[PDB]
Amino acid sequence: MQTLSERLKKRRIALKMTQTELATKAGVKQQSIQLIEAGVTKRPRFLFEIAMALNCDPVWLQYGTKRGKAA
Repeated sequence: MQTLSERLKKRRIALKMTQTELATKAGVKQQSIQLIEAGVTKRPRFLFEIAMALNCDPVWLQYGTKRGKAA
């Protein structure tokens, strides 16, 4: 899926979670996250917040790739 909208959406499906739920946990509004999912907000400020809230990686929900913690 790769892109901001697609990859974020995928995980929200995989977790049986709704945007308001994600927004609340992430400390933001639903409309804020919809802007990513709708394909408008290609760089969110609250990106980190969404990531941990949705139990995934910033760079992944963004571009399709997960931070190589393992060197």
